[PDB]
Amino acid sequence: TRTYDGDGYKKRAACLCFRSESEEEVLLVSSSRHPDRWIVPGGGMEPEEEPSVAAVREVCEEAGVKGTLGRLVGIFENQERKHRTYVYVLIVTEVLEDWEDSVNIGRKREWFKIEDAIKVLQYHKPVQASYFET
Ligand SMILES: O=P(O)(O)O[C@@H]1[C@@H](OP(=O)(O)O)[C@@H](OP(=O)(O)O)[C@@H](OP(=O)(O)OP(=O)(O)O)[C@H](OP(=O)(O)O)[C@H]1OP(=O)(O)O
Ligand SMILES: [Cl-]
Ligand SMILES: [Cl-]
Ligand SMILES: [F-]
Ligand SMILES: [Mg+2]
Ligand SMILES: [Mg+2]
Ligand SMILES: [Mg+2]
Repeated sequence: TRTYDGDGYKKRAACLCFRSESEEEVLLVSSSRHPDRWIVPGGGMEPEEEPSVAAVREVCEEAGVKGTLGRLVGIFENQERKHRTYVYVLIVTEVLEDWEDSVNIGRKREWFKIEDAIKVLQYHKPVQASYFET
């Protein structure tokens, strides 16, 4: 069930999943519709779901990782697609081998240096590239 803010924007949550507290390498996942493209793992908030809870759940489902939830980086609008995403830091402490989206849709995951994550996100996901702006 998709949820919406009062202005009709779809409610989403995502994490920047870092390998360590140095926040130098981030985990991206493949697009479902276009597997040759990279995205930041995230998705729709459920009814009455706290954004931090949705972020952690979506990262588990799409990236198959768990870790220590850190700060809210910010709330990011995509005007073109009419969605609003809460973006958190997550420091990865558990990497699971057979996760929901790997089993169900063959979703891939890969570590990127921050500069390279920004580069691969720019063309199709410029708002996601902006999550790393600080
Ligand atoms: O079709 P796009 O390229 O506009 O993006 C797709 C994106 O596909 P992707 O970014 O993977 O190409 C999906 O993401 P996902 O299939 O990788 O999960 C994403 O879904 P979402 O991440 O908001 O939703 P859920 O993760 O499932 O909760 C949205 O799909 P949905 O809203 O039909 O569930 C999104 O569509 P819009 O909200 O219209 O932008
Ligand atoms: Cl790191
Ligand atoms: Cl986006
Ligand atoms: F999902
Ligand atoms: Mg999802
Ligand atoms: Mg998603
Ligand atoms: Mg979802």
